[PDB]
This record gives sequence, C-alpha cells and structure tokens, in this order.
Amino acid sequence: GGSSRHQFDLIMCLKQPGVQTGLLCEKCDGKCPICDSYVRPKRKVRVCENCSFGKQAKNCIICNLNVGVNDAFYCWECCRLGKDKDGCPRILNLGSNRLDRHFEKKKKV
Ligand SMILES: [Zn+2]
Ligand SMILES: [Zn+2]
Ligand SMILES: [Zn+2]
Repeated sequence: GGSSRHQFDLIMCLKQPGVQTGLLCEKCDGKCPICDSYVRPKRKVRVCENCSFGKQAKNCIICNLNVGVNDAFYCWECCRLGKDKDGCPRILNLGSNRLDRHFEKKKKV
C-alpha cells in the first residue's frame, strides 16, 4: 500500500537537529510537519543546526517564508511510525501551493 502516488512529497531537510526549535507561522500552526493532519502532538520539532545557523531559523519551517510563532510538535502518529526520528522537519518541497492546489482569493497564502 502506498509507495507511489500517495507520497505527500514531504521533502524535508532531515539533517541532525540542533537546539533551536522549529517554529510555525500561525498560518501553518497546528500542522504536523511530517504529515499535516491537526492531530495530537507529542514533542517539539528540532531543526538541524544547518538551519539554525543558516538564516532559516525563526521563519516557519512548514512554509519557509513567514516567521514562526509557535514551536511545531511531531504528532503522535508520526512518532509511533518513526518518521520524526529522521531529523530536521523543515519542509523544502514547498516552493508554492501551501496546501493542495488552491489559493481561493487569498493572494496565494
Ligand atoms: Zn504527523
Ligand atoms: Zn535543516
Ligand atoms: Zn507557515
């Protein structure tokens, strides 16, 4: 099941997490970086030092643009599966289309 056109394309940084916690902008607030399903959290996401000392530290990890306000938490489901154990949860895949394929009269995000 899966391993095809159900990837989600969660291309994330996945390096070695540092001390700096991954911040979410209110627009991605509540979203689990690994899956995005507004489900029970568990542990604050740690961004890799490469990102911490790489300018992209305070800015939201999910939409890597707007500054983050709340630390992201890995959802229990991702923790159970063991996706969080990979590393830095910075979403890289997101160049545009914050979610799905709709801006719907909201600039783009
Ligand atoms: Zn998750
Ligand atoms: Zn990183
Ligand atoms: Zn965001």
